[PDB]
Amino acid sequence: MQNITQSWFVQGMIKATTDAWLKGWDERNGGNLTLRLDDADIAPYHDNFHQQPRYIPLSQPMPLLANTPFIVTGSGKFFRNVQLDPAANLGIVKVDSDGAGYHILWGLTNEAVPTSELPAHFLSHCERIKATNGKDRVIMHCHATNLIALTYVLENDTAVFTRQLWEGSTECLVVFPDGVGILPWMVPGTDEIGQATAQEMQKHSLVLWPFHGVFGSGPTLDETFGLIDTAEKSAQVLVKVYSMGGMKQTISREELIALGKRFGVTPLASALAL
Amino acid sequence: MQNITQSWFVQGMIKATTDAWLKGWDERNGGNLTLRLDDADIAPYHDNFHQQPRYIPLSQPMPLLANTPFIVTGSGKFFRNVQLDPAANLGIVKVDSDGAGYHILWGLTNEAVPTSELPAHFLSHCERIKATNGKDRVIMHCHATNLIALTYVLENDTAVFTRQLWEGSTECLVVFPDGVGILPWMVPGTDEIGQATAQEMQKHSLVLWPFHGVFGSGPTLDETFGLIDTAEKSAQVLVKVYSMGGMKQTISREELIALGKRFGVTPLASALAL
Amino acid sequence: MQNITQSWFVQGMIKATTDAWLKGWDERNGGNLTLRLDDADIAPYHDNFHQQPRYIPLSQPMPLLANTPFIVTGSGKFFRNVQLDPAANLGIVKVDSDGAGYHILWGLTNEAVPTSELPAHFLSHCERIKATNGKDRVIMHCHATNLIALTYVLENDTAVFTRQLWEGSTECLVVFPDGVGILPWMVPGTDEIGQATAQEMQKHSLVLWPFHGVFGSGPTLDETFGLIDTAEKSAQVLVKVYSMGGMKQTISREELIALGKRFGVTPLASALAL
Amino acid sequence: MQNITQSWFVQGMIKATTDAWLKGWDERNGGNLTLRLDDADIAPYHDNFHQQPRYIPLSQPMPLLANTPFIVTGSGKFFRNVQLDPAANLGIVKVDSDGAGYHILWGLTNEAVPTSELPAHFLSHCERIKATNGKDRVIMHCHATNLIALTYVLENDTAVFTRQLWEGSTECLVVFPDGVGILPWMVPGTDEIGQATAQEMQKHSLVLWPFHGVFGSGPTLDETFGLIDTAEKSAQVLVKVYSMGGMKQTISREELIALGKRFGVTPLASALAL
Amino acid sequence: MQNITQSWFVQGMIKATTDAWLKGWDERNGGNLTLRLDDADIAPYHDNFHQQPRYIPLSQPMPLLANTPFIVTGSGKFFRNVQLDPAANLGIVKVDSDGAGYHILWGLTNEAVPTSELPAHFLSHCERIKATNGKDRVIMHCHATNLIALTYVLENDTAVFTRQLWEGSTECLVVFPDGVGILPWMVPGTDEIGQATAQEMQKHSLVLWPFHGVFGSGPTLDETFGLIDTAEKSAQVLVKVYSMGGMKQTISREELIALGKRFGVTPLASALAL
Amino acid sequence: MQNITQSWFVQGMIKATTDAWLKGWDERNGGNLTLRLDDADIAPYHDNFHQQPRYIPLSQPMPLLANTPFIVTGSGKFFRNVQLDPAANLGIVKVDSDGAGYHILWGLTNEAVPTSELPAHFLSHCERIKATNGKDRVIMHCHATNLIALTYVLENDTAVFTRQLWEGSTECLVVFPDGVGILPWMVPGTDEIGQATAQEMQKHSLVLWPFHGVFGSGPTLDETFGLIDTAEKSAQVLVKVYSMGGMKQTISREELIALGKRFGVTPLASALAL
Amino acid sequence: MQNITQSWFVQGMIKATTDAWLKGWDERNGGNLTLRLDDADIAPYHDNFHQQPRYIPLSQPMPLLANTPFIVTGSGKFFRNVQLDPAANLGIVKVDSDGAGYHILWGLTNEAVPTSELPAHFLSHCERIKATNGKDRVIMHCHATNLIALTYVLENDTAVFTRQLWEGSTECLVVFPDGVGILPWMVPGTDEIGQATAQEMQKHSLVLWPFHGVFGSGPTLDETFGLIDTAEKSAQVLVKVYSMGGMKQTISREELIALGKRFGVTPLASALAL
Ligand SMILES: [Zn+2]
Ligand SMILES: [Zn+2]
Ligand SMILES: [Zn+2]
Ligand SMILES: [Zn+2]
Ligand SMILES: [Zn+2]
Ligand SMILES: [Zn+2]
Ligand SMILES: [Zn+2]
Repeated sequence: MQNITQSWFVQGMIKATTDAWLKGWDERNGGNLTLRLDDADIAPYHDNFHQQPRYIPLSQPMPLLANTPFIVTGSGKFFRNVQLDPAANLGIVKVDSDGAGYHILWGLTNEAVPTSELPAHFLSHCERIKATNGKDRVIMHCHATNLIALTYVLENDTAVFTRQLWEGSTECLVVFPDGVGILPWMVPGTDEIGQATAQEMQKHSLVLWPFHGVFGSGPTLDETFGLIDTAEKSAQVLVKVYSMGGMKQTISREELIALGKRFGVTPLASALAL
Repeated sequence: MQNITQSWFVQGMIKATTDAWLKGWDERNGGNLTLRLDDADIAPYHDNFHQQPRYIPLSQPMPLLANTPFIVTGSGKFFRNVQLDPAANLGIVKVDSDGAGYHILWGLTNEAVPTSELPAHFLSHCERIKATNGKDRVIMHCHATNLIALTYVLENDTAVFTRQLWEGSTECLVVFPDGVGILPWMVPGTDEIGQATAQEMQKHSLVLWPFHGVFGSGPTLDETFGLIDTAEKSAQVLVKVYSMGGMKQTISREELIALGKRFGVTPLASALAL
Repeated sequence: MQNITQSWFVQGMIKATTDAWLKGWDERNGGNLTLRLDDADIAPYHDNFHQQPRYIPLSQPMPLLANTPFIVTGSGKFFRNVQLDPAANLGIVKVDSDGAGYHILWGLTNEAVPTSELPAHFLSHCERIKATNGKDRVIMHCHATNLIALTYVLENDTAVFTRQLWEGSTECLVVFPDGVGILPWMVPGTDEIGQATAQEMQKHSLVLWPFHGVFGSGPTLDETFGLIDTAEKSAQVLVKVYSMGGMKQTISREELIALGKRFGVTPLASALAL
Repeated sequence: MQNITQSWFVQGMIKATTDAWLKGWDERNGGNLTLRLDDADIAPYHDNFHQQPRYIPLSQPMPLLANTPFIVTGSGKFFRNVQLDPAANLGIVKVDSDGAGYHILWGLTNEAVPTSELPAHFLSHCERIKATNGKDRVIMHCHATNLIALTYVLENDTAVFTRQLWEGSTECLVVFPDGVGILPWMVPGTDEIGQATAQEMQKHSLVLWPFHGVFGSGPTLDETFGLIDTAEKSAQVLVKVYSMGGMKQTISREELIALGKRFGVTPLASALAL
Repeated sequence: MQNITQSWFVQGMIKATTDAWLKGWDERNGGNLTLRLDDADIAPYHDNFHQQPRYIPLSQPMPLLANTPFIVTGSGKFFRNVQLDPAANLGIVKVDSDGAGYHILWGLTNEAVPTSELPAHFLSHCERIKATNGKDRVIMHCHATNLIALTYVLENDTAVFTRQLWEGSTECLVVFPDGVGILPWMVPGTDEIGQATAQEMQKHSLVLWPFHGVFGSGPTLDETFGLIDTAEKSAQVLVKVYSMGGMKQTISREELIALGKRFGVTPLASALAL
Repeated sequence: MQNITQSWFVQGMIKATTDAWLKGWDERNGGNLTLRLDDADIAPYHDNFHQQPRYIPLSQPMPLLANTPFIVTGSGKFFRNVQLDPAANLGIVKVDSDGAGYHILWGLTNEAVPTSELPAHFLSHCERIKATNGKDRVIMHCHATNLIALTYVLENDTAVFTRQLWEGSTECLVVFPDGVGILPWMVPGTDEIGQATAQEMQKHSLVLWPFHGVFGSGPTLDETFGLIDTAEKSAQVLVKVYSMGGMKQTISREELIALGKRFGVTPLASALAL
Repeated sequence: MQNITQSWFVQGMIKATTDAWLKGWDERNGGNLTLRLDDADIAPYHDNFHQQPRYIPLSQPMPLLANTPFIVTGSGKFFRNVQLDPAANLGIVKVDSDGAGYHILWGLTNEAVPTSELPAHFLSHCERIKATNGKDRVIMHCHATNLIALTYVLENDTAVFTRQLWEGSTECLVVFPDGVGILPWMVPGTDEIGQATAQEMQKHSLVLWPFHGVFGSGPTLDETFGLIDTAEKSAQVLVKVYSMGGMKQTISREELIALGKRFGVTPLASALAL
């Protein structure tokens, strides 16, 4: 049989983490990625299942995710190395029948464990499932450079940050009409930041962690990567503009509204009101 | 027979979209590319023609383009993926005998359609054919980073933008002596922005869409990519200069005139007058 | 999504047909391969399913195969080209709910059809399913050189051919204890040769077609390829031995029996009696 | 850290099994290879050591091999697949402190076990260590085609087989002056054939198994592969000669003696006496 | 035998220098890298040892490093070329029994010598061994762009530089809790700058050379590269922020303290006091 | 025979032009490169010499270059494409016996001609030969981004530009102690700019063309590329520092002097006096 | 500089030895190849010359070869490994000014020495130079399978062997009109067999060593390989024909004569007379 490393989901994880590494968004072990799978995706690959799946309890019960398999990045692992040794840096985990924990079916060799931002990932998957009737399947986190830089210079407010990002590239309204939610800075890797993130995920597909990075949700690896890339392109434009002295003209409220109408999208009200 | 994916035109499309992706000009589905072909180019490749070519009406009749085949990028498709799966992201279309619509001869698999900027593309091909006696064959659109940034900070005026870009790199006058036309911001993906672009294309080979990106036209994929790259290199230089406090010296009107004379080119008058 | 061409089953078909081409067993369009799949194998790959699956009736109803998907080689297609263009040379077909025909879900581009030995394949799958309680999943046919040559020189009889092949390599008894069935020469590509082959498949995993080639059955692509390779290695040895004047010593009946006992296998009685 | 698959010994195992596969010596799971290592060779690679090394008792105690690590091919595994998935087909085992068994430190995934010819391998390593003062480190077994064919046609006697192989290529006396030992046919995969092989290994570096294949020993993977290749090239020549009616002239006893003298080698007496 | 160029340590040196080249941190011969090895790492590779190891005296005796082998970059060699010709750009050196000098066992072909920053490297290895009980094995130096830029604009003081870098990316405190030491500018390539660097290395794992670059220490190539990458990512953020007019909000003292507590790290006191 | 495209000089031209393309220094046809060869370099490659070498007169006689072969980039050719089709983008030219013109021995297919900056190249080769006693062999021109940006913001004066570049990276004094000469802006592609450049080349190895790019000279492709890369790295640092408000501390005159003394280099006096 | 391993002559040696390995002509260390070079071929590559060239005396003085460089295969080295590690298996040697010995300028690492058939090689180069006015530059030896087999079955006589090889493929007369000389069997690796071979080389370009192999001479690596390949193809045909009972029809004397006339070649008289 073909090895699981050649599967669509390991190859896709390799693509997204390598692309994110080339972008300069994932120095060291910065970032983490988790993709929800089906039983069908992994069925062909039993030859690669560890004989004695390691069992690890979840920070807190998550019954909506019972029996759900996922492919995740490991704690302390480098995006840069996922293409070099997938099994060492990725893992396939399956949540048990009552949502209390998960088994490591494959990967995470040498006693590696899932990303320390697992709470944030699983709590958000769980909310994005409710918000999109199961259409979303990916949670991606990275240290998007210009988005981080802007958190030191713009008001850390959902409405003002959303409007600025919308202005920084025409497509932004269309790509993220629900805008981007901003949390206050929090200690990372906890249930609290996980919870706050999951909470923001009910209303937005993008969430910013000041002085830290971004979190995105989407139906596929490409759209989630694309979603973050759009927001970061916009941020990149803004960083150049602010470095040139600021906007002397920009996309206006009237134009944002025309844009939402032509693309059949309803823009986040707080950000449009500005 | 060799598969149409190995053809000169699919390979060329792969090169230009991949190069544009590496430049950071085409996040997500940003940008779109269309290349006019001949019957001879696709003659060898009938084995790859779909049995039942899907027929799609053109936004508006375009008789000057009757019976003309093109290779195009798909709507919502990522430049980053063209190299991975050409058929899923590109398509060969042929305009019918009376310019009313086109048939999808190849690609655009899974019910994909041509770029939503098709109007802008076809309308501009149509004008560039008239302006150049058929020499131009490509229309490329991308989210050129520095060019976008400059639309928030320079006067969105054809003459002032052209002069600034000419000053930002000696070769610019030579590469785009007709300068670059700027439109007002418009809702993208419409016949209106298409028309306005095509209109600008009668006088310029480069057209800017504020807060959005650029459009270029040329005889080949390489020259069109080159044309945009030149303009964006200039913009990149300008962004660094404005970030350093502004031009303390620059290419002068006298110099731009000497330059036009040595290269047998007649510089756009409004821009030279400044 | 990853393209179906990167799937385990297309990659496996590529491996087996390329390996068989390198062996010199598949000149021109010689040979054909068919692999039974599950719904799970193809579930991830709907993006690659033709919109209007072509429907083709089965030579004769086969209700035991209802709703079963398979990946097959095309009629007139070259094993050598499967690695170059999988979609042109392979196809994924699914038998309809009542076994009357099948839909072409993917591949077989340019109006190609499944192998003209489809009857032989499907009738044999059907018998091997009954004989092995669904463990067998592959039917492979190739023009194994030395096996063909021996059909002009040895008695075309199941018992004598089985015993000779068993003698030509120690492992043979262990690999094919049920021996190899020989048909009389028949016109290929018919229901009759299909039927005769399927009939032989109830008692053997290997069937020879004099002056033509071999047919093998097994749980996986590798074991079926390996099964044929073993039989052909043996044949290769025999062709050298007969070219040297014949066996001056060989594996005896007593030794074949000891061999069957150590490997817990019960050798075909007719061949052991010789 | 670099993955153990990139190590010198896994790469070497890949090379030798792949080369042997291309030679047509290893159909299916035919052949098996074992290479003795040092602690230093595997020291860098602890990250790849299974957490809970599976323990498997040796057929019989082998104290001379205590604490010795080896890389081996797996039982039922194909030489053809070693390059595709090293861990699935190879394994690193270490003999325990009192030679009673071994631990599987790496590989042999999916519950695979070492080759079923392990007895023959370990017993022979053990004798070749005594015969060469530890210089030999490899034991290779393969289904060398012409060598097999010749066992059906030449007298299965050490002296006559050795002399014929020495005559079949000038270098043979030089490469294997101790000649090649022939056993009677035996049931494979037992302690008995293991013992008999190991016994022959005290006097020869090559041992033939009639109707089966060859076993070779040497200091390195290359020399052992080379040793077998030499013997098989000779056999190939002999097969062509016997197919042409037999030797009409050949290397004479006098010549073989001159040859042994020029290369400072003392030819096996029984074979030279013929 | 496999060539030493395919070893774990040459491959790792290739990866780190190539990655640093792609980052734009090592123009020309900028940067130098040295990795401490064991006897076991190089034992397998004697076939590649020069016959007459060149002997070169150390700037000053270093008995703590006696008999220790290392792989180092050469003086005037380009990181960009390490992947193209490892032996021309790298070397394996072994310090003699009394720390007075070293032998060049491999590489540094065409009379090349170790990096001219060898003092700084060896003195620092020597101090990092004491400070970490031998856990550190790498010293890496590169011209990290943003880190260099910041030395012209921030107070060249350990405490203020450390606090600014900690603020520029949440993970920084966790990755380098001991902070980064800054030296006064010094003439490079001397014992004095080496000494000063080694001295800073007793308290920090990162050391900055104003108007020059950075030096890092760690247990492996990946962590040391990761360590520098983290510091440089933070600097990159700061350069964008200072280019936008400065921090309007940032990570506060209280937050840095909460962060150190959740990750069980004790932050450098001088930098936390600011 | 091996094709000239695999020669050291074509491969080296491919490397330098590809590297410069990845740096973003050579949009479109920006830049040009010329490398002096010997008769020995091209002797093995006569099979690839055009039968009827095209003859082209030199702008002005250059007897010091008589009978000297060179490999050059073509006029209007893209650095990006050199790796894709060397013969279409490069050419081997040999100056005739009296320096009046040259023959195109290889490449420049489809009627291409050497770079339109040929005057500047040949005139500079000619001066660098005199200034270095034939050690220099390369002249490289590129649109180095930050170096261009700085020409709009710093005083276009040899002394002040040299001192600023020296301050922007410690190594700069050591790499280019003769500093960088700046010309006034001139119409490119003429004998006049060629002459002025050649003139500046008597005293410097780096020459800047305001609002245009840089020209470098060196003994090999790697050192010339490295020389420009150093200068451009320094400019990149300066652009970040000026974007942050300017130098608050920098390398002082005293330190530059200590630096020149330790490296046995005599710094350009006008720049040190500032 | 590009490493000598990428040179035309190392690449050509890799090609020929790899091709010969794939042909099955060079088991173990069977065969050896030597190619005459010029000073110009190696001039670019001094960076790769060993500092202390090993000096080795020639078996006997050869003043006609004074100051001549050659690339040779090493003693005991495998053709299979030349592609994997050229320096370990090949060497560049230069004969000293008075033909007494040679220096090893490059390769033959780990104390390897030139092929033990060096006498045969150099003596033959020396004669082929005289016989062809320096046009021949290569001497190749290999264990061509069918040519070896035929030496046990055909009369070992120049005339009869030549005529049989001429009959076995129409082109043979044209490719080797001077026929192939056969020596009596001799102990290999001596001056005597070298001398005898060199002697045969005055009249033929192909020489056979019974029960051993062939030696060929030619102007280039490709023609020498081609020359042997032709002879071996013919032998391969003969071995099949003799295995089928012998020639029932063949190329007649009259036809050989017509053939020599149409190709302006004068066939060896002894072989035509048969
Ligand atoms: Zn993070
Ligand atoms: Zn757009
Ligand atoms: Zn058939
Ligand atoms: Zn066996
Ligand atoms: Zn440095
Ligand atoms: Zn230029
Ligand atoms: Zn030989």
